[PDB]
Formats: sequence, structure tokens, C-alpha cells
Amino acid sequence: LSPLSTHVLNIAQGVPGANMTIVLHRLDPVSSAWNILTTGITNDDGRCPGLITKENFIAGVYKMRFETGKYWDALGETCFYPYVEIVFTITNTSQHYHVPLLLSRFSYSTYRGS
Amino acid sequence: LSPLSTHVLNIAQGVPGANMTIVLHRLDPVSSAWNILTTGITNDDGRCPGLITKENFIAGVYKMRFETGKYWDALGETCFYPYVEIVFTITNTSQHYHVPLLLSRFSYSTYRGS
Amino acid sequence: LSPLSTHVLNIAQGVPGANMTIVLHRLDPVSSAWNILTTGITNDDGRCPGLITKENFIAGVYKMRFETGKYWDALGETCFYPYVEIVFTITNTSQHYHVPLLLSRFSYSTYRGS
Amino acid sequence: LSPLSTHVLNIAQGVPGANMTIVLHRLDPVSSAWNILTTGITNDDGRCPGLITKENFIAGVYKMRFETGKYWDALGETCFYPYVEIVFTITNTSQHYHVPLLLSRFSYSTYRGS
Repeated sequence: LSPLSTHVLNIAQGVPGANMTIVLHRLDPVSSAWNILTTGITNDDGRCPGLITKENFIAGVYKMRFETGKYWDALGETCFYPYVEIVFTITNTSQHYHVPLLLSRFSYSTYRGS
Repeated sequence: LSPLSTHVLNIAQGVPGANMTIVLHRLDPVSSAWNILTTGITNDDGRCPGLITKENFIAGVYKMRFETGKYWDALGETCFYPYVEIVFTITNTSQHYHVPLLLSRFSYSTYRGS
Repeated sequence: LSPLSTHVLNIAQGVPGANMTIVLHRLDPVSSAWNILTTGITNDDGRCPGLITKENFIAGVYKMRFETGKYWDALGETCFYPYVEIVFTITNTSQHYHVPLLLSRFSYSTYRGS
Repeated sequence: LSPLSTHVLNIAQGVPGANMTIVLHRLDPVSSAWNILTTGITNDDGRCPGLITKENFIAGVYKMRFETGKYWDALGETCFYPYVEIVFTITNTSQHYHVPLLLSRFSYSTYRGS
């Protein structure tokens, strides 16, 4: 299983944030440009298994971009945030990191889990 | 008064997020480059007056960057998030937009206020 | 001005939580009795001025009850929480305490403000 | 497994809220009495298995009380909230209900999960 996980929750409607596109990036330590690692689409439970392998999960700065505008558009409603990018520092690669997103049309929140 | 306002709250300590650098950008819709509009620092109450003028507040996509790593570093602690960017769409410029940040070392939240 | 303030934000719609009933209680330190101090109704800005006088703001355990179920029902929608009570300790009676509620139908959050 | 689950997260330190006392109550349909159903303590993952049996999970109003002040006191710190109660309505007894607590010394939040 992936050492990096997520969970998207639609807190306006009280259901998982299903079928949301998420793109995972890692900061290039040489040039400070962003490199794309992979993309995923959350399942029915708002989760996105297999984002990265233990082998590729090296220390660095990572970015998860949630396509929140597109998600809401597919539910027939507008979102204040066209997308959400969460940028976080990974230093100890043996810990598990859970990076969730609690979302409404006009709010969001996240926290570090394990 | 600026039609765009913020408020940074340190929810780990229950005090305002004072002396945090905030940078406001707007997307260039012809290119797709972000250009800096204003750089501010939050005051004792965690607020940042004068982010934009009414004249300069036009429809578009805006980004508020909060220098969360630098803020926490100055209090002698680390943050999971090196910075936080909140990206939002503005279509109606006759409304006030309040874009706060509630912050701990390991979580953050925002919402659209008036 | 009241040393205790609040602010209710409907984070599902990005608007103030107007016309919500809020009841303030203080714990009777001898019995297990909550005494009702004041009842209020949030204004168009989602606020409720005059919750308590400085003279009446003594050390103790306070409770603010927000009628969330009634609020949503008047909006024609259900809420997971029939009401919300926030219980808090006042020790230093010379500071300002702001005790807001950020609400959707399926979530809420609060924090200590000034 | 219990059809009601919880998860306490210490979002100040980015760790699970382990060893926190949790008491589950249900409102009496006839009297207005709250009755204790289960008392538990969170495990090292901040979770509390066995809150209720499937047979005992009937429609009604439930209340989860989290002993937040005692949690922080064991850690040598004060909390603004001496305890937190979340009151919620169970209408559909076939669903799973997850009722977490995201907590700092001066904030908390919850949402309805499944």
C-alpha cells in the first residue's frame, strides 16, 4: 500500500468526494520546478489508492492538486476555488502520511494524518 | 477599505496570526502567468488591510499566498506546510470577499466570507 | 461592547448565518445547573451583539447553544446536528472572547478568537 | 464491527488523540433523559472500536462526549473546552456513521463520515 494516502469528503452534502481528479507533484530539488508524479481519480469512498510506492517516496516537498472546480461542475454547482493545491514537506519517509480534503462549495480544510 | 480582506488565526495557540507575510496574485488570462499585485504582512489582529483597490479589483482568478513556514519558523517551530496558496474565482466585483486562514502546524482551513 | 462575541458562517453557501437562535448559559459552580443568561438571534451579518455585560462576565464555565436544526429547517433543509453546544472556560475575565460557528448541513467547527 | 465509529485527531501536534475518554448517550423517546450506552477510551490510532452493537443502533438522537480537558491535562496543557459534546440524529439505521473530532487546545471541528 501507498505511504501517501488521501480522502476527499463533501461536507456540504455529507458524502464522499467521488470521482475527483488529483495530481501529485514533487518539487525538483535542483531547479525548483515542479515534476508530475502521477494522477488519480478518487473512488466512491473519496479515496485514491496507490498514489506512490515506498521506493519512490523520497524526502522532498510534495504538492497534491485537487480539481475541485471540475468536481463541483459535475454536481451541477459552482465552486469558489477552481482547484486546491496542498503543498507539504516529507522528511521521514517511514511515517505514513494521510493528506485529506474536506470540501464545500465555499470552504475547505485539511490536516496531517498518518 | 479593500474589497478583499483576510484574517489569520493561530488555532494551536488561540491568538491571531501576527506578522505573517501574505502575497496577492492575479492570473493573466491571455498568458496563464501569475502576476504579483500586493505584498502585505498581517497586523497584530492577524488582518491585512489594503490588499487591493476598488479600481484594481476586476473579475478574474486570484491567489493569496500565506507564508506559513516562515511564520512558524519565527515562533521557533516547524510547519507541515511550507506555504499555503488559496486560489479563488471572482466574477462579481461588487461584493466583499473575506479569505481567512485558520492554521496550526499540522492543519489549515479557509472559507469564503463577506 | 460585550466581552463575549460570536459569528455564524454558513460555509455551504458562503453567506452569514442569519436569524439563528443562540442561547448563552453559565454553570452554577455549586450545583450541576446551567443558568440561562441571554437568548439572541443572529443579525444579517451572522453576529449577535450584547451577549453579556462586562459586569456579568465572571470566571466560570459558559455554554453557547446554537439552534442549527431550526436554522437549516427554516432554509428548507435537514441538518445532521439538531443543535450545537459549545462549552468553554473563562478564567481571565479581562480578555475578549470570540466563539464563532462555521456550519454546513454535515459539519461544523469553532475556535477561540479575540 | 460497530456501525458507529469515531477518530480523534490532535491537529496541533499532528498525531492521533490516544487515551481520550469517550462516552456515548442516546436520548429517550419518552422522557427527555440522556442515557449512557457505552464508555470507551481511544486507542493509539485515536479510534474507539465497539461503541454500539448493530442490534442496539436504533433511530434516535445520539450524543458523543469527548473528555478534551482531561486529555490535554494529561499532556500538561490547558484546553479552552473542558469537554466537547456532539449531538446528532440517526435516521437511516442501515448506514455507517463516522463522527470524528479534529482538536487543538483552542479549536475543534467535526463532520459526518461513513
